[PDB]
Amino acid sequence: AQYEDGKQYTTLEKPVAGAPQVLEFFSFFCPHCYQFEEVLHISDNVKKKLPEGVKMTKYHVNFMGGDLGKDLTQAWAVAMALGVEDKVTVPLFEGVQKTQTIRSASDIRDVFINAGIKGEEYDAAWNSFVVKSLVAQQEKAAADVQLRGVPAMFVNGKYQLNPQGMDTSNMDVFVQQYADTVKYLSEK
Repeated sequence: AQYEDGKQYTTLEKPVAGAPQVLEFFSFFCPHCYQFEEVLHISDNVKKKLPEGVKMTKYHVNFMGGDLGKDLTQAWAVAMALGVEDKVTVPLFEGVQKTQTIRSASDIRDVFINAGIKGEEYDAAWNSFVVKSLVAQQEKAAADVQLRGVPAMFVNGKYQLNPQGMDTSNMDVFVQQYADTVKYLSEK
């Protein structure tokens, strides 16, 4: 076939019922994730090829960066609740991997302040039980799928993207192959 189990994707031994249609996992500590976001724009190019009716979900993970890793998962929950993902994603990635100016929860907070979220609004969100359950959701989705590595994408709780099985000689070709695969898995 052109799309083969174990080549552009793997199938989960243990499918996850009720899962988001397109589910992406990342870490602000993850070097390929940085690439996926700032150089490749994977999430974005996947949207452009997804059918109508398809919701896209992106969660942060705890297993990189120890204590700061967990802080980042709570901040991403804050980012999701206030709807400010598109304003903090780039400065978080760069504060962690490029400038290395993010070393504490207070430094994460600064990124949100600079992006224009008000202190009061951030600290209220940070401490809210709505953010507590969003953190819970991020952890459960990762737990549900055996997750030990990022970046990772899952389609309909049954298929997992396998980017190691795509040519990387050309970055644009890699992205389209990735996106087309997501669409194929989408229609499966």
